[PDB]
Amino acid sequence: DDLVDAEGNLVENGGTYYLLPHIWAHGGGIETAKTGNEPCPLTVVRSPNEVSKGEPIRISSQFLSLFIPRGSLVALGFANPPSCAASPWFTVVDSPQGPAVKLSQQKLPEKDALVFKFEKVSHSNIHVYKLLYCQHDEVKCDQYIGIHRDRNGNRRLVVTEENPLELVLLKAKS
Ligand code: NI
Repeated sequence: DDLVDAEGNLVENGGTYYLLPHIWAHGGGIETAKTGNEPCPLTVVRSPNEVSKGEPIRISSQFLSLFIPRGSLVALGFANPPSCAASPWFTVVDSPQGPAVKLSQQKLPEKDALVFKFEKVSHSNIHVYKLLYCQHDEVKCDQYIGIHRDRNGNRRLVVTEENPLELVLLKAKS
């Protein structure tokens, strides 16, 4: 069995999807934002706008198959990233708020541009998925990407303990 998008159809490996929440009341899709002294928007964050599908995210399995297997690792990159970013792939860097989800200004190695994994959420007509962060075990997926709203309203994506993200993947019109 593989990952299913928010309409029942199999998630197409490499395709573009909007990562929206289970409950639309929780917010909108995932986009970018300029936090810190970033020269541009390099912080992956959720949209405060309940009607915003957000940026279409590209999901690329670790397998070169047509579909993405259930426990497969996946790279997640913005279809239309910001100019300043070297590559369009989400990545995980350390920070005070813990591991944070950000875009990089210089190229990224495979071991960094391939650290996420989707996990099904049991009882739901529609397939919902939590987002895991897998790290270097000299791989271990046992960290859940969640939200952390910073003092400026930014609902950043950062590994958290409570309230992990629960997403539905809606195919984005190419
Ligand atoms: Ni803060």
